[PDB]
Formats: sequence, C-alpha cells, structure tokens
Amino acid sequence: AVQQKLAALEKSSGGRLGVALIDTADNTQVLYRGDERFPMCSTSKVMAAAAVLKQSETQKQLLNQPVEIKPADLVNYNPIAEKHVNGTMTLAELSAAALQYSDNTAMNKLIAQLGGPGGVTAFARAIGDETFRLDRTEPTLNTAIPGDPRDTTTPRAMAQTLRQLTLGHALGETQRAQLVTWLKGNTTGAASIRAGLPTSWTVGDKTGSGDYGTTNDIAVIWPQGRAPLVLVTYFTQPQQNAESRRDVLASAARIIAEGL
Amino acid sequence: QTSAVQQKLAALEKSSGGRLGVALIDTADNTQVLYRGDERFPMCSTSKVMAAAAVLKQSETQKQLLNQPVEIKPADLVNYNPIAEKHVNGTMTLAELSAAALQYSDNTAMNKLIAQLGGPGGVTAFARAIGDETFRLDRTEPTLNTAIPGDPRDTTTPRAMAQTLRQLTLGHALGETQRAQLVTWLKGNTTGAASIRAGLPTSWTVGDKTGSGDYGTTNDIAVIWPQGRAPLVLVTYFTQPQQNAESRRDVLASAARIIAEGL
Ligand SMILES: *C(=O)[C@](NC(=O)[C@H](C(=O)O)c1ccsc1)(OC)[C@@H]1N[C@@H](C(=O)O)C(C)(C)S1
Ligand SMILES: *C(=O)[C@](NC(=O)[C@H](C(=O)O)c1ccsc1)(OC)[C@@H]1N[C@@H](C(=O)O)C(C)(C)S1
Repeated sequence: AVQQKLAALEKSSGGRLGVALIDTADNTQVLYRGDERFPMCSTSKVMAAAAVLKQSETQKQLLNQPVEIKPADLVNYNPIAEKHVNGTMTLAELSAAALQYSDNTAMNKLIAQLGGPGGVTAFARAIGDETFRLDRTEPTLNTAIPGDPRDTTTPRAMAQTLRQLTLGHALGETQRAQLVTWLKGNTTGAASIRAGLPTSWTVGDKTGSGDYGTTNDIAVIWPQGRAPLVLVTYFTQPQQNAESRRDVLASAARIIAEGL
Repeated sequence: QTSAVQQKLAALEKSSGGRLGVALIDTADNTQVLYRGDERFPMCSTSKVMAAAAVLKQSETQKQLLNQPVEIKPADLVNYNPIAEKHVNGTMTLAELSAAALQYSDNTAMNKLIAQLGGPGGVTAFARAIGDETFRLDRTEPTLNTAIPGDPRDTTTPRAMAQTLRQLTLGHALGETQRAQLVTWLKGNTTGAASIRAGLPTSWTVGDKTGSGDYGTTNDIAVIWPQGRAPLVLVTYFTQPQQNAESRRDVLASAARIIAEGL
C-alpha cells in the first residue's frame, strides 16, 4: 500500500521525495529513498540548537551568554536578529529564534558558538549520527545542488537522530524537554507535515526550503492515545528556480497516517 | 466601483465553491480594499484575539492580573485542549491561558478568558468599548464554531475586524506594554503558515490568528510588516454551503497573494 502511494506522489510531484517514519509504538519504519542524501536547508538548525543544548549540560550558564549582533552579521532572513542589531541576544534567544522563526543570523551564531559547521557535524558524530554533515554557514548551506554532498543527510539518519534528541537520551532530561518545547512552538510548520495529520495530533517540527525547490520538514508527532512518531519528509526538484511544494510533504504525511 | 483587485478576488471566489470576505488596511496611506467587507462571517477561533485583548485591557489597571492562577478541572476540557490538558487538576495563569488561546488555539484556554470577562457578552462589551459596533460573541467554545449560514451568533464583518485588529496591534486601543504583548503573541502563532502567510513574500513578517469550524469555515486575521513599507492589516474569511465541507486554507493564501500583488 504505502510504497505504491509514495511512489505515485513522487511521480505526480516531478521531484525527488525522501521519507523516513519511525513509529515508536513498535519500532516499525516506512522508508522511501531513506538512504539517499538530500539538502537539509533549515532542518539543519535542529542539530545546531541541540549541539548548543548539549554544551549547556556542562557550561551551566551558557544559554544566558550574551552574543553581539552587528549590522554586518545580518544575512538573508533575520526576522528576530534585525530587532537586536547593535545589541545582544542570549544563546537561548538565538536557539529559539533559529528553531521557531528560522532566523538565519541566529543559526550563524549557533554555528559560530560550536566553532564552525564542523562543530555541528562533531556533535552529530558524538550522538552516533555518521551520516549528517554541515559544511557551510547561512545562507550558502541552502544551494541544494544535485549530487553535492555538502549540508546533506539521509531521511533514515535524520529520523533516527531526531528520535534520539527528542524521545531518547542524546540530551540531558532538561535539554531534551527544552528542544521539544521549542519544536512544539514552531511558527513555520502548518502547511507541511502537520497539514497531512489529524488536527487532534500534537506536532513539533522544523521546516526548510532552498534552491531547486527544496521543501523539507522533520517532525515529532504525538497522536491521540498512542506512542509518538518521528517523520522526515525531504523533497527537491530538477530546476534551480523551482517553486516550494509544502503540499507534497503534507500529502506524504497523510499517506503515512492512513497506513497505520 | 470594482477595482482590479476586487475582480481577481471575485474570480478566486467563483472557483472556490464558497463565500470569501476580505478587508485590507494599508497603514502607508490608511486606504482599505474590501471584498464582501460588510457581510457577516462566523469568526471561529479568530474571536480569541478579542478575548485575549479584553484581558490585556483588564491588566492595565491590575499589574499582577496576567500572573493570576485559574483552576483547570477535568470537566473544563472541551474539544481541542493541547495546552490545558497538561494542567488539569492544577492552574494556569491568565498569561499562560492567553498564550495558549492565541498561539495554539486552545479552546479550554479561550473559555477561561471568556469567563474572566464575565461570559461571551463581556467580550462583545470590550469590542464596543474600542469602537467595534459589529463584533458579537454569543457562545463559549466549542459551540461558537457552528458557523451556520445566516446565523448572526459569533460573527463579524471583514471591515470591522480589520479596523479592530489595527487599533489593537498598531493603534492605541491598548496600553503600549499590552499592545507589544499582543503583537509578540500573534507573531509566535503556530497555526498560520498555510493561510495568509502562504500568499505573501517570505521576507514579510506576519502575526496572525487562524480559525476553522463547520461549513468548511476557514479564517485568518493578520498584521503584516512588508519589507520596506508600513504595516498592513488583512482579514480573510471563507465559508461554504455544506456543514461537512473541507477547510480551504489555500483560498486564504490565494486572497493574500492577490492583495500583495495589488499593492
Ligand atoms: C531554512 O530553510 C530557511 N530558508 C532558507 O534557508 C533559504 C535560504 O536560502 O536562506 C530561503 C528560502 C526562501 S527565503 C530563504 O532559513 C531562513 C527558512 N525556512 C523556510 C521554510 O521553512 O520554507 C522559510 C520559512 C521560507 S525561511
Ligand atoms: C478555532 O477555530 C479552533 N478550531 C475550532 O474552533 C473548531 C471547533 O469546532 O472547536 C475546530 C475545527 C477543527 S478541530 C476544532 O479552535 C480550537 C482552532 N483553529 C483551527 C484552525 O486554525 O484551522 C484549528 C487549528 C484546526 S483548531
């Protein structure tokens, strides 16, 4: 059932669809191009925020640390940071801005805190993710060039990591709860995975988009009366200038939710 | 007269299978674009803005009001309580209930705001106090969402709601602290990305409140900060002839796109 339906959706879309579900009720999975690399775009901000949360487990006041926001720091999408130019934001405020508003200046401050993109990758390796790689800062990490492994992961790897971060023990108890709180407060997600799910289900997610019409969402889902799901939906298209297709992610989620 | 924008909205409506209401205020020149601007629509969850604003108004003469605890009982839970259900047999403050009502559209939270205002008529009284003669709240959650065609209960017009949202968020209907809090809450909405937001350029900032109900009723009210220009207020209301009709957030996105293209 599910494989035929996801293949049909992909064919209709004209693009390349990646799906990984983990149903924590029974540890069953639904994979479609689960081992192909896709450009993460803004979904990478989850790994950067989680890496700073892990640092805060041993640097106990780190999330309170002021960070200078200079005019020269502003990049291409700064809905929160532009308010604080020529002042400071804390690492907690930058983490919330990066996750809930997808602020690219905030993401660059998280990356800088970790010593550069390699510090985000190092955290991925530390929690057993051998697939994830962050190579570039914002905004060049979103070029989404076909065949380019930079700033990519696989749906399988990202679903497994998102499970460990939000439902497992990659982070300390307080830090896991803080990541889940941030994801549940996302502002950008209503057109993506959660548009394909019953309204009664609770979703925390991080969206992204980029060149090649790249349209992404990674979610942790609490269905009414049953154990949580983790769902990654990645999508990218042949034309550099392609339009976003959040409806394709919604459709993938709806197929997944039918099929259990 | 019918403008280019009104003709495009008419063509969208004709293809939609329902009835579309739009009101734009461009605060660059205070001009209005209306489509069925003086027709009534069921507000559904967009009514939560007036309830939260009424409690913010109360807080202007009670510095501690937003810290006041409210008991959440098992009997209080209604049909959509993602925040309140975590606090059953405990308390939430009026700030927590305001944030839950606006940013998660918690119906139990809305009922606590309504009760703090003395019932639905307390919300209407606040609307009258800030110059809105059109708004009416008649019922609590969840019955205020029945959205029956021709029913005046729990309705407003696009024109009235755009003017009210402007006065609340950009004007002086609230104190400056309270106006800033309302804008912060709306900008942190979780439910908006498929609605007005989906029709606007990505660089534009939005705070909004969505709603849906029966008759495929699909609503959004937004304050918009365009890249390089004064803010807009936009109301998009949509309702359909059949009780069981599907939501059409795409129609609100399409209306917003026509408005943005027409500026
Ligand atoms: C993350 O994906 C996001 N967008 C980008 O990274 C893109 C970029 O090149 O910087 C971008 C696409 C359109 S405008 C900028 O980071 C700013 C945010 N996530 C997108 C999404 O969820 O679809 C937004 C909300 C369009 S911006
Ligand atoms: C407000 O509109 C909202 N939903 C309702 O009021 C509806 C009801 O009958 O209580 C409802 C429709 C589907 S489930 C409950 O209040 C809970 C929220 N706003 C809707 C929207 O924005 O489309 C939600 C997010 C579906 S729930």
